Amino acid sequence: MTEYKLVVVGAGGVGKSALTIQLIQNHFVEDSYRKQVVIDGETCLLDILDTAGMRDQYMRTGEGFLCVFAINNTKSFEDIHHYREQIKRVKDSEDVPMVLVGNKSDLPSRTVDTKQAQDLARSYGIPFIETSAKTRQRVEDAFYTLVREIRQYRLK
Ligand SMILES: NC1CCN(C2CCN(c3ncc4cc3C(=O)N([C@H]3CC[C@@H](N)CC3)CCCCCN3/C(=N/S4(=O)=O)Sc4c(Cl)ccc(O)c43)CC2)CC1
Ligand SMILES: Nc1nc2c(ncn2[C@@H]2O[C@H](COP(=O)(O)OP(=O)(O)NP(=O)(O)O)[C@@H](O)[C@H]2O)c(=O)[nH]1
Ligand SMILES: [Co+2]
Ligand SMILES: [Co+2]
Ligand SMILES: [Mg+2]
Repeated sequence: MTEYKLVVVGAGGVGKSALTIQLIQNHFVEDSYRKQVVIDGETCLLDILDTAGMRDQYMRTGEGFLCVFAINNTKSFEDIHHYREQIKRVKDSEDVPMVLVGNKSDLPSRTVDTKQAQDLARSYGIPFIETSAKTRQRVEDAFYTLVREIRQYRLK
């Protein structure tokens, strides 16, 4: 049974922990969690690390990264450059499985346009998904897309 190490990264308060607990407990609220899931007929064990805003070690061990910003926090969006740069430096590769996640999609105070984030994700060559840990909207899609990015990378 294939095991995938997933790391959730992003600035303080963007909802890294809320996203992880929504995937695990299906509830809106340890730093590591495990969950066996079936994606495209293949069984796998997701091993998920929740981080703070061991850094080089988790960036080396992580197979895929959820780079999370909050749609109401422009600094958290700008700071994605910093998380993507540190990951690429440690992995010594311009190709690392990553998904850009715009969290708090439920909130009315949006300061980052969906279009702005989509264009950035297109510049990075990674998927972009808007999520809400509060309503569970696209939370599975974000983690499962990341597992699909790791599998596609493993066929390279
Ligand atoms: N509020 C903050 C509290 C502190 N958290 C940090 C706590 C220390 N962190 C660790 N970072 C990496 C390692 C172990 C620990 C680290 O010492 N821990 C300890 C686990 C037990 C206690 N809560 C103390 C933290 C975090 C769990 C490590 C789980 C195994 N692991 C890894 N082990 S590790 O490389 O030896 S890497 C890894 C990856 Cl990339 C994916 C999935 C994984 O399960 C994984 C990073 C997160 C971040 C959130
Ligand atoms: N409205 C809304 N609030 C959310 C959402 N996700 C998280 N929050 C809230 O945002 C705050 C920070 O969430 P948290 O999960 O702790 O974020 P974090 O990125 O893990 N924080 P830290 O870096 O300190 O560990 C909490 O008040 C949490 O309830 C969401 O999708 N929508
Ligand atoms: Co509760
Ligand atoms: Co830089
Ligand atoms: Mg947290």
